[PDB]
Amino acid sequence: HSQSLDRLMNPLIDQYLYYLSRTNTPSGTTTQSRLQFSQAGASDIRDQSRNWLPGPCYRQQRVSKTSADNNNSEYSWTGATKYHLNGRDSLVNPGPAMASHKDD
Amino acid sequence: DGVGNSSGNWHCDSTWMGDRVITTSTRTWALPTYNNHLYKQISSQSGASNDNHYFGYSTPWGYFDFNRFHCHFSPRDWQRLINNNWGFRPKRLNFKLFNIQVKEVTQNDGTTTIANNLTSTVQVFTDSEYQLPYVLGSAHQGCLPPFPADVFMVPQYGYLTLNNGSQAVGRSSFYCLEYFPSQMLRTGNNFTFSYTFEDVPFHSSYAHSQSLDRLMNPLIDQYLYYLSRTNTPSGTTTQSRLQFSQAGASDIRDQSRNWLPGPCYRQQRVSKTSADNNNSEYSWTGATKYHLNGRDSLVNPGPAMASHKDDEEKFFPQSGVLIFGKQGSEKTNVDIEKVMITDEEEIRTTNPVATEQYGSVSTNLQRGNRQAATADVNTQGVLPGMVWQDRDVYLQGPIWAKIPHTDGHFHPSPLMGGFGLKHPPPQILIKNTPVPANPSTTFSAAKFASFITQYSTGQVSVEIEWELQKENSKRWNPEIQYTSNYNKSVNVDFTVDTNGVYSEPRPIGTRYLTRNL
Amino acid sequence: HSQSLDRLMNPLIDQYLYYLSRTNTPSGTTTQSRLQFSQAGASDIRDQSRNWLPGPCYRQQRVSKTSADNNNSEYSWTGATKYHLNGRDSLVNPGPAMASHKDDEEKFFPQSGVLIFGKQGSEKTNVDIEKVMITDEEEIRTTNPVATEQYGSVSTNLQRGNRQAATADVNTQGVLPGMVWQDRDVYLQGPIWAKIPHTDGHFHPSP
Amino acid sequence: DGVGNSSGNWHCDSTWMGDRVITTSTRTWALPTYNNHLYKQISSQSGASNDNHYFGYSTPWGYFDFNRFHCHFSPRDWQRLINNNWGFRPKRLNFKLFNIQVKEVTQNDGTTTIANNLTSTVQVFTDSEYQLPYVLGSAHQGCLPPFPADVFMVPQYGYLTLNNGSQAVGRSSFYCLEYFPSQMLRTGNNFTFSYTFEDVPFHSSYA
Amino acid sequence: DGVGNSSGNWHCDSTWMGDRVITTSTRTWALPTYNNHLYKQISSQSGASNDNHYFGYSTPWGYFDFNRFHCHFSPRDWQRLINNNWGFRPKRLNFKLFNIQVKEVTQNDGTTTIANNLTSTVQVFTDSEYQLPYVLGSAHQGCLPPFPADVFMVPQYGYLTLNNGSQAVGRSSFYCLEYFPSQMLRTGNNFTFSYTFEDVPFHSSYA
Repeated sequence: HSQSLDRLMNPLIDQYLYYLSRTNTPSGTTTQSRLQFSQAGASDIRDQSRNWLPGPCYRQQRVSKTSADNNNSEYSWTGATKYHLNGRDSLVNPGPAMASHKDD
Repeated sequence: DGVGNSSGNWHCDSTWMGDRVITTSTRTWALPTYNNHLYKQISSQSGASNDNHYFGYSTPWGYFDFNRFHCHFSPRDWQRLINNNWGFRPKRLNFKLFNIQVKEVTQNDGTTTIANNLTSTVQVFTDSEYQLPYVLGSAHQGCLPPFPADVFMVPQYGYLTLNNGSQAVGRSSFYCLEYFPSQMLRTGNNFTFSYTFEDVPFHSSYAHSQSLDRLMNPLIDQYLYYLSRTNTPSGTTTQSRLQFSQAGASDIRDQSRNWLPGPCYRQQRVSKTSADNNNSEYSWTGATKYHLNGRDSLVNPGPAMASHKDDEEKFFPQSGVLIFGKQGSEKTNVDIEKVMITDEEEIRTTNPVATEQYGSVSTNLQRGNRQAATADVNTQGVLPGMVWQDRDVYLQGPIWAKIPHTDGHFHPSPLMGGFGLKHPPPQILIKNTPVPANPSTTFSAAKFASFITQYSTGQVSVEIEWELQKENSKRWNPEIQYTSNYNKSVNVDFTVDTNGVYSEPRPIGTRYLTRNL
Repeated sequence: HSQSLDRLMNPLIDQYLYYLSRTNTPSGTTTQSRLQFSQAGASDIRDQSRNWLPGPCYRQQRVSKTSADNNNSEYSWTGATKYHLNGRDSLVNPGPAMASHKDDEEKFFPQSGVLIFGKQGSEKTNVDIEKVMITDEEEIRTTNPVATEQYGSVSTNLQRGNRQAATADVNTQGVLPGMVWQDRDVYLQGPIWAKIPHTDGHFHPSP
Repeated sequence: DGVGNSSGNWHCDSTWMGDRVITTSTRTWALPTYNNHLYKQISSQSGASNDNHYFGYSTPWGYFDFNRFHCHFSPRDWQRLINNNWGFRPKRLNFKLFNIQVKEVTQNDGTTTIANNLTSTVQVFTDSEYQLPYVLGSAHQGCLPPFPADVFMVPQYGYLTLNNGSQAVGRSSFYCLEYFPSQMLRTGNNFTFSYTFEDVPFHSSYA
Repeated sequence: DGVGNSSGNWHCDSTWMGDRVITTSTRTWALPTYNNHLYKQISSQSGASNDNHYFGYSTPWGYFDFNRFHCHFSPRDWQRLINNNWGFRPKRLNFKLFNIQVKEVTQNDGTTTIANNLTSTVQVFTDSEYQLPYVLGSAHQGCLPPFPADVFMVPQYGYLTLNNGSQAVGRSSFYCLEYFPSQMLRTGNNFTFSYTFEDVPFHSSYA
């Protein structure tokens, strides 16, 4: 995909929907709670209204290819992601389709 | 197709003829020159959050959008829709552009002069094969106005692409829009296309008169047992004896049931009364958010959950509700009086409340010395046996959204409400053809940077046919319906004021009739 | 099912895929971290690559038929698995179709994850376990989780050279792609049908 | 239907052919922009009598009215009508709009300049199903002139609604007139409709 | 063929349908007056190298050239061409000129004013019998731009002839281009011709 799920809109146009942008306001020096609302554009891009949300997960432990970043312990079964079926534990391998890492 | 000959008429009507309603609109538009005829790489600034980095392109092209229900329905036509129908969906649309006038505008040192330019064209195409990025269905400004006498400005088309911060990726696609076949229109020429909506379900425009837990006969017991007691007072030692009971109307909370409520994803709870809210900055730290490629995006509005429970109407969630602005509301940091917070209280029957847990599950295995401990479920996926309602649609909310072309999707209803369409109504892109100024009398291989300043105007018609779903209730008592109040006021609702400014006072949802589960 | 979901392969042939089998190696006496990979056969059978994973769960408290193993407290509502709808709590009964117990452990029904039928001439309130007929979902141990145990475990942090890998067990698990499961058994004195509620959305409308 | 082509001729005549008379008129009109294209809530001022309180709306729309007898009869044609007939009534009418010229007017700091705008339209519809408030028949100014050489100004359309003083009632109806189908007319285009009067009695034109 | 009527549409596309690809481009051009409508003898200056002496003529005529591969192929269409084909060659072309606007420009002492001139023509011919000197195929600037949104300027036509230094030879041919039949085009008129490429070999697009 040449587009990510969160970046699926026109950056140039705002939305007509509001989101709760602030919770408190500095009324002098007491900082009372006043709910404030904003429309989201390209500047506040992380908090727009969206129609969809990402697929399911089932968290895995993270292992490095560089051997110095890995933890010096036996975690290949104790730190393993596993399911429990009729009283025995089976390694989830490879499991549901998730991304192996993020950017950079 | 001449200069002094009209190329189309004003069609702005709504006809109800049974199981169908056709809604026709007509608006006047104005299209300026965007980017001074240039394509420009746009991105976020270098000093910005990682969540807010973007990369994309702005085009000289404008686009027509009519993805709001007030673009096609008047408030009286919306009231006919919602008090008489258990459901509705779109069937087909018809689009027209006509009476196009390209005005040339000359700034000569004191006074703007505007003249006609009869031999100038306007390029129009539709992206009917879905090979441009689809920016519609993202709740943007610049649609057709709610009121037919208003003239609107055509918004500039732009798309985002892949980014690594504010930079580009090798998989980032650039799209030239003059690489499509477009129809060139002078005055006298017109544009028209038709579109057939795919088989979409009816939008459920009813509430439920029964909740999911109250779906049985109160008068008859069940033949099934449940574990009702764990210990018995055998003298004074209170030994453990498992005891079982049949559940009736007295023990109504613990009956055997076939179904269970739809999925949740908990939101923080915010009060409309400002004194009940917490005095801290929690609008991003206390926010419900998802994590995608290392950046956090606000879940807004998310999966369709109830905004509050009974007798507790002053609590919307935080970002689990469409928040519409009132007329004349500025874009940043407005108080709650300037906005119209919607409500999902009709789906309390099948959906969980957005600010509460799903339920509780056990976390250990109890023994003679270990006790039973339960943890509450704040995020609940999809189980077999779940039934739920989608988000309500509003008169100023979106109509459709494009389903993203992916390998997998579960229940492709748009989370902002509306009709999920694999093939939505196509993008209608529009652009003034560049008319250059006088070139130099010697040849220059450089491209033209000097153009005659001009804009276009004209009329636009959208005619959507909607399929209705009539109600067949055998309900005795009268139903809740959307009504106007008869109490006098300085201004009639959904009406211009003394300055000619049209305003919509409240969001009108579509769920007023009832239906049994 | 005569096969369980984890035992769905040829024991005689290895897989061509690797899995992370070891994390550290004894390089002398310092025990440095070196990631090591193996192919899984019948000897390391718990950690093969699999195409599917078990159906959804929603954990129940575990109750014994033998009255001496149960906890001496009132947990029939406080330790109960329940959902919360319009501000009131309703008992999840029997809920999604899960196995009532695992192997060699038949004296444990869950708590309210099982249809409990009454014997003939049983009064309606507060009867002992001899007056009722507790059913059993032991045939769906092949694809469904046990109702009284966790689904599995997922990581909760990102381990580093000084942070270790910690896992939290999954007690409530929704629906993932790749799930397969069986529905609840029907009984001679159980219901035949139910009406699906007229709503906008429903997933897998089995009662 | 072109720029330099007339879309209608001057018909201003009266023909007496027995038990019928057909009266044809033609006038030149001028339509300005009303309310600067706005709908405006109008009402009485707060300091006013209770008899004089009103509530309504002004529209950008103009309206044509010909509800005066001098619009159709000359004084010599009226004299033929009244000295020879015991009664008269209308039977049918025919309406036309034609030779429409949209003039653009520019105020540049010293002098009004007026130019043609050839590609500009004018929206015309008839409310033939009587679902707008009917403001004709209230003896208002702005009809066709008695004399055919006079140029008249098209009056602004406005209606009153229910009021409680100068305020509004919940039953007050607002009418958008761009919510009707209208015919858009450039230069070259024309408008026409016909109408048949219902069976009305003869007006008793005798003593 | 009128003033307010388009004489052609924007075709800028590429269709791949087997052993053929059709590449269509559309550009906007601007043609000024060249030499102030004059034919001029041009030559090298008298102080110049012998290698650099030339003799020829400049014309008032502009010329259209599309003898660059980016005039017809986008970079994505060029990438489809080169990673999938051992060879390619042209078969036929189709040329169009349309939507022609002759703007009159008046310098009055402070400000350039530009107006339409509706009754003014533009002379277009093709030299399809190869009896003018062929200046294309010499890698000159002024072709169609690589990018479809760019507006280009039509280059001035000129040819060289025989010289003896900066002077002329008796065999030097002068060519008047108003001695050809040309098509005169106002606004509303358009120009079109077709051409069939001769049997040329495939360009070897392999290593």
